[PDB]
Amino acid sequence: FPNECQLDQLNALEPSHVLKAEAGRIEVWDHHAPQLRCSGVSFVRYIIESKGLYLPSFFSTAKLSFVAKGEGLMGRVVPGCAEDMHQKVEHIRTGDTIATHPGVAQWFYNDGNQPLVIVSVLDLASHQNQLDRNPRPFYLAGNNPQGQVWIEGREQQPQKNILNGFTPEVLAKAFKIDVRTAQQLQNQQDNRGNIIRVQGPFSVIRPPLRSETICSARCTDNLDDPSNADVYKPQLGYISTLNSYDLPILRFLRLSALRGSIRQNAMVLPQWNANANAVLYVTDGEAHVQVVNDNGDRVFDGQVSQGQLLSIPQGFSVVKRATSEQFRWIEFKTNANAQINTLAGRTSVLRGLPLEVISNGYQISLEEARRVKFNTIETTLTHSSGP
Amino acid sequence: QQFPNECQLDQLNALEPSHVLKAEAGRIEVWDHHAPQLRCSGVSFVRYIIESKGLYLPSFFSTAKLSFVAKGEGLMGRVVPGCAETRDMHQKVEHIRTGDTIATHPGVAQWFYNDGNQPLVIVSVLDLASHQNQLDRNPRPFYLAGNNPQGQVWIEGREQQPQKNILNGFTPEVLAKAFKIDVRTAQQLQNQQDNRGNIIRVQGPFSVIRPETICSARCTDNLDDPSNADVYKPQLGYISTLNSYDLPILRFLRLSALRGSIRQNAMVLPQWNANANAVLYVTDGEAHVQVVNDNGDRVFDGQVSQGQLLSIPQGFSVVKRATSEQFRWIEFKTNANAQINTLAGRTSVLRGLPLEVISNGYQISLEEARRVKFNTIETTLTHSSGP
Amino acid sequence: QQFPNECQLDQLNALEPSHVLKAEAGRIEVWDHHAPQLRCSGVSFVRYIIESKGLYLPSFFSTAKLSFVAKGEGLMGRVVPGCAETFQDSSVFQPGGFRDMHQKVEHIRTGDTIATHPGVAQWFYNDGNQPLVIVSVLDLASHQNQLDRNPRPFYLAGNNPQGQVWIEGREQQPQKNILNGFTPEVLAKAFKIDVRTAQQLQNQQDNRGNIIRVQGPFSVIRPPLTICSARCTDNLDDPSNADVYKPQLGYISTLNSYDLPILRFLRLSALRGSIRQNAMVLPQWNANANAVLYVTDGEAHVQVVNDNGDRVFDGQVSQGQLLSIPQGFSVVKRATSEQFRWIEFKTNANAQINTLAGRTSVLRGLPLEVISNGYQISLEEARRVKFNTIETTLTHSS
Repeated sequence: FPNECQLDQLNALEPSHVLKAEAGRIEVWDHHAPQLRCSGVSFVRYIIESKGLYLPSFFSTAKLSFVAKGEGLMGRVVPGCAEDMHQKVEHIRTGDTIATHPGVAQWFYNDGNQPLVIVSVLDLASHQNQLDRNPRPFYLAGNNPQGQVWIEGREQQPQKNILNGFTPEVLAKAFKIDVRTAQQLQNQQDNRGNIIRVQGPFSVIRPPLRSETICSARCTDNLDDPSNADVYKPQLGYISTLNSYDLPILRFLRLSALRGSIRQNAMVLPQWNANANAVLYVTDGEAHVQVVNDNGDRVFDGQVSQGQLLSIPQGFSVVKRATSEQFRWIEFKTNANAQINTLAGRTSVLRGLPLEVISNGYQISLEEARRVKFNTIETTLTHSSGP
Repeated sequence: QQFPNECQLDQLNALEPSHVLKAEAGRIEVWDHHAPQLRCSGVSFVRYIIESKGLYLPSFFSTAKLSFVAKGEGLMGRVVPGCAETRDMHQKVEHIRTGDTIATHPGVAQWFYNDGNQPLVIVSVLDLASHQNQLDRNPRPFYLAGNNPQGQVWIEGREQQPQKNILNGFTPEVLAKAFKIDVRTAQQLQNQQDNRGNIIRVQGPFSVIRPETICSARCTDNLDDPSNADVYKPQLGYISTLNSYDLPILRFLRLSALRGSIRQNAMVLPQWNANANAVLYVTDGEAHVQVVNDNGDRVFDGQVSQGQLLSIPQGFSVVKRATSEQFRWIEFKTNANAQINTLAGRTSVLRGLPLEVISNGYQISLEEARRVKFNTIETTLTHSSGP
Repeated sequence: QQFPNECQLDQLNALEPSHVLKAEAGRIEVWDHHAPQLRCSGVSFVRYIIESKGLYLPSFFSTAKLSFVAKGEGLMGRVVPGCAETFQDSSVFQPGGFRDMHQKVEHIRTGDTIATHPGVAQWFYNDGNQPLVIVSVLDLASHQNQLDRNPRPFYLAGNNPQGQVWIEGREQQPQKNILNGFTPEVLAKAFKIDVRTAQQLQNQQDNRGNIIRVQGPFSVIRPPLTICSARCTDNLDDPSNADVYKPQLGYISTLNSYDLPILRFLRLSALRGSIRQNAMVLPQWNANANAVLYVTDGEAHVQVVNDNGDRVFDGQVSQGQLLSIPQGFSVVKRATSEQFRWIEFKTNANAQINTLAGRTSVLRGLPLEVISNGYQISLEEARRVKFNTIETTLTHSS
């Protein structure tokens, strides 16, 4: 700072701190990484084991979640909505994107054996974050004996739940419970973490085997659904987006999402986000990508493989070529309506330039300019063979 | 302790003003916005004391302003950019009385006059961190007439210079050429070494009342009416609120307010704002309050009394409890429609939790889980006592 | 001073460029945004000075851009993400013959005011006789800049061997176009062209800079016969579209968002004015915007007063100089040369000016007894201060 975005290297990142819990593990990326600090965001991935519950929490930041693996239940709770009688539970499965306003509590539960992987971007720079430039979870139940290790200056003390901060008597008089039941909720010394294992069953919602001024608004949608893809060249792959126009609640989150499933040796044409920072998380497979900054320098050139995260701040241009049989990723963008501009193909900035600018710009023939401008016939996905 | 970890607060205190500007007919008492706790919120706070017949001379600010008449009565006038000009004719001049909450856009001149016999106390927040403030993380009052000898003692770079009105700024000649007046008269507009300050005694007659696209819609509203409040249990007290729905102009100011009046032992159930930083000011009486971290630490716990400010960042939880005969406060929130979330009661976040989440979460019985979820039937206010 | 007291300013100065990028056929003169005075306003400023036959090559920015053409005439090309191809180009001698499809190439003349979304690429050409001078504000503070407190050109073609000299720790590394950053091979696979040709695209070592001499037939328009097709250009030298037009004194014209709806997204606003010697623009401030003032013609004497009541500028300001005026600072300006002409760029889609003197004065809206008890003057003297000036914004003096 105040040059946070003068980036000379990008590296494909993995988590920095790992909260080990009883039934899975929260894994958090270091938002102090220059590249994340440039993005404005942190990243975290829940890994949830069988019979595991991610206990209710809420954040100071808009959140956008993508369930990368397995399936389960997610539970939302807001102010004023119509709340055994609880607010609505939901079946979540792989490909589902999930939007949360700041201050909204959410829990997740895994029923199966396949681990439930949920992957999330916390938007730190948004005005909606009226605190701080760290990810700040507020736990309603779990105790976190490791403490806030993702936030420096913590000095190695535990992070108890919200209820622990109150005296047990004021709790008692508030909930109308016994002072000893009050203390129970404080989960003092509780070793489990925030992903706890459920004893007995979880008759939360019955899966029927039968089959703003928007509190009714829907906050889930599936991205793996090619019916709704922005592009579908079945031989190459599909890319799918999530706009304000698909979930109105996003206009306010200022957040967006893209899903991509491509096949070995398919190339995503070189592009840049006109109005958003990206953060790209690989779901399945590996691709070879190059990234170019404002100085025309190559800030990244390498494989990006599953579980990894690459930051693509506004204006940086990327080019991706699948290496593995198939490659499936998800990009999170800091704009409720992210715009892409391609540098190649039939909708490229170059394509919209007059030939004569192209020849004089590159000091090349008029015919060569004609080639570079018209040859690549595809819009966003093309073939390619090599390394 | 400071940016960009501005909000890793580990203690709060009841805050009093740190600087008193002394004027002829009253004072202007201003809180320290360098205080970690107030910097975290992005607001400053200032209190006027206008003695009888005193006039707060016209200032405008760089920042949204949300004022509250804590006690007294008097007149007050705005001067919006060239509106309805209704032998003297001048813009609207309204009366104001305790309870009144006044909105001011950046750039709008405001003045106050105590036409009554008891002291006029206006108490008001400045939204520093808002994007409407295109200056500085600083209260920056621009004075139309008031000369102030103590100078900007609330900004760090001052160096003890005196702070003169705007007119003082131009050469008296140009001031003459512009208002089309005698240079003599011009110089007199500059109030050099007028020591009165900004709150002056008026002389003789004060017979004023005589003759985005909103020079019309309302900018004032009274919160001391228990019949237009949100919850009014006469047993306990009332809490009334000023939303953008109430005063549609707040949509722009990004500021809401909340007014509380509760009697002894009345308790305001543990709550947090999902989407607003708050500044609580005690107008009458004394309450005992607790506040909780995202670490689940008690960062406050103690008495907060008349004339004090307690800063409550977004996501911190707060239980209030009247200690005096009657306790009356005013909450200022950085959101044109703040959203409270309750940790206990019929609106609680725990209400909208499936019981098996509550039970497993805190490791308590199902009997215990059904109480913790249901016993408290009240929404916001409640008696300080349990089973 | 410095953040978060970036606006404790005690002295402002008429400013000029602080670095120059000299190109084959023109130069980019860029202002210093690290100047305390410019840092407060949260913007940078730049002037393209384009020679004849001179092409300024396609660049896109990470922030909003509001351009003004101060001197000259020429062509401009915008290119948005995924739009149809408007214009068409005759092919001179046709074999295999094809013409050219491409975005709309507009003509620009002095007074045109252009708007650019972050991510939009633009190039300028001087078909004209004299030098073409475009002047531009870049909105650094705006939420739309996802990057940094610096202006960041992204160059599609031009090489800049001087590098990013306007940013701090660049250490004299050259600045290549975007294409240079990809291996020639991937570029070839992407453009389905020969790897030897992909090398050429990277303009490695090209020392022309970003404004080049166009050799030959720049025949770019042959015969002319939710908002993707909104209006983004407009001419402020057109007095039929002015807020105030006193033809003895001069005019002030304005680009609110009520004129260019796309501005409500850019969070930017403009104000062009022409006044004649000794005309005065009554003391005003901006209620909700930071201003940046550029003189395009002549001289005027201005005073700027801050919130401490001090005079932070009091002097001459002439052609090519820029004066920063933060929200709340109050400004008076008297024309001094035969006629004074200037362009203000405000940091609000719709800017509210508040006058201290005249028919809309802030004082005009005060009760007499506040004016009289305030400055301690005569009730008669108050009647005067409040009413004597009947003009709103413009007036004559000496």
